[PDB]
Amino acid sequence: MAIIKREWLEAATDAHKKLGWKAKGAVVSAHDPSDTGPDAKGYASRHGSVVKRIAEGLLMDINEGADWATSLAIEDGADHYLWDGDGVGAGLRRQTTEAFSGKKITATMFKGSESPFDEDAPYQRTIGDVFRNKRAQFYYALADRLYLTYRAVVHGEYADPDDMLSFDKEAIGEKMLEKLFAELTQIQRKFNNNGKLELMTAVEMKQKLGIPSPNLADALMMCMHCP
Ligand SMILES: [Ca+2]
Repeated sequence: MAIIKREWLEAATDAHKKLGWKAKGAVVSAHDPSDTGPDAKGYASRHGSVVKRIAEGLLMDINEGADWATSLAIEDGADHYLWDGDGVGAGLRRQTTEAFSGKKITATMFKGSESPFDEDAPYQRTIGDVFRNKRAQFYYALADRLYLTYRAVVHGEYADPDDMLSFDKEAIGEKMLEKLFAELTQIQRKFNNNGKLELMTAVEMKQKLGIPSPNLADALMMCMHCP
């Protein structure tokens, strides 16, 4: 039921160096504020198709976490910032916009439970027929990028860099990259009574499988959406 193969993540590591292309596009950052539990907060940032930062936020309350992540977004030169607003982050817009005062950085609340972005467009049968919600939509955007990258790196099959995803291992750091990978391979499909793609929530993953909230993975997933 897992949607991402570890082998794709290994292939995607420094894929831009292996295949000889460079980061191009906007810088997109996202923050997962976790919940009211012990689990670490998450932050991810990419420049176009190259991921450059994966960070954990420890021993922070909700507001400290938002200060931490918005400051990272500024440090990373983000053009766009998103954060998970489905839970405890629902009230963070004011603080987030304050943090970005006087800077050209957009702030977008991401709610994974919403119907998919652009749900009436054809799937490439509509996007809304295929994905239950934005959480599924953008995790599969991530999975699709990773698979194309795997096929390019390992099977020599051409793909547009814009449709791939590379992890800049030197920029990210081995330890955090490994933490991210360990979470990504745990993201799982759940049964859906309308035949749509749907993923387990963190709460469900905790209950069935006893694994902590994958907040690095979720942060990376959210930065797949560029406002
Ligand atoms: Ca989340």
